[PDB]
Amino acid sequence: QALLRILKETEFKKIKVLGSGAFGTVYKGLWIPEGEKVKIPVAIKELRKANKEILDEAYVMASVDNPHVCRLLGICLTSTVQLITQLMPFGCLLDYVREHKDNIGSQYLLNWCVQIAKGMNYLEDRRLVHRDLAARNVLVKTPQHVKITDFGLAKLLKVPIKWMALESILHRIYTHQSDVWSYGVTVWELMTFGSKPYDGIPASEISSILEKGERLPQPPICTIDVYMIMVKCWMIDADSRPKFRELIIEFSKMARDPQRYLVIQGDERMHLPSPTDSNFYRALMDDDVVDADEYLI
Ligand SMILES: O=C(NCCO)C1=Cc2c(ncnc2Nc2ccc(Oc3cccc4sccc34)c(Cl)c2)NCC1
Repeated sequence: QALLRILKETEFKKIKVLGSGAFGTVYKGLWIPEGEKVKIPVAIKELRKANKEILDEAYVMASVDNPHVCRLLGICLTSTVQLITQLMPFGCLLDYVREHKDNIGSQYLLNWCVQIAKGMNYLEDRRLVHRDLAARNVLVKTPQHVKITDFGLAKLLKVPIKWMALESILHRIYTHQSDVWSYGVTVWELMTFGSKPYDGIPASEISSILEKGERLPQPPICTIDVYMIMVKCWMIDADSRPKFRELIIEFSKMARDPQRYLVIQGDERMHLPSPTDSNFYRALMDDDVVDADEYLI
């Protein structure tokens, strides 16, 4: 009945590798809670500080209950920290926009911006600073529903400089308003269909570029209205950046008339692959299995 489930190593199995990261390696697997006689598709992140402290922070992660934020289902502490969460079968949003560029309309892009802002506003209510918001850390539950993950790992434990607010880079200051800067960069990644920010420019030169007033360029599909939101997220004065509550309102307004705000050739006729069409979905999910959501009822 624990909010943060403590799992035995026998209660889960890593089936295949999904990918690596600075923080750890993520696997596709199965959660088989002892005696409960059910198999639940999970991702398991094995990370590269006393136990009670790891548990304390993880509890806040298991506490999050919002449709736009991944929830930590369980933890296993051995020689390693392993985190267990519901498997998101469509992958991360960065890979998703790169792969489906020719079939992503304005409605989808703006709705994802709303969803991410709603999840971040929830984290702010939870007093949980993300520290690593980026398109790679937003997962696709369905094409019409994305969720934020990988929040607070940075605390629990190579810095992602090109997503960081200038005050984080210069003074290790991390707040919800530095998360707003990272939100700006994440939105830029979506609107460019997954371009790499400041491509070519060495990480060591980023703080000077920002101090000189240089910023990521206007994406070609963006009207000035949308680009101005991004630019406000990157103001030097953190208190002057939009708040997540204001971003929800603004992108929600835009999402009601999406073609006024994003200019996409053939916007009218775009359609995304279903579960049974998706290569990525099929790759992961290929028997007698129960969705975490259905189990968690
Ligand atoms: O390919 C992938 N990533 C590898 C590198 O590319 C994908 C991974 C992928 C996934 N579904 C589900 N979680 C995933 N990752 C992931 C990400 C983070 C995790 O831990 C946390 C850390 C901090 C806060 C919180 S809150 C819930 C979990 C969690 C855990 Cl446990 C898995 N589906 C496929 C996409």
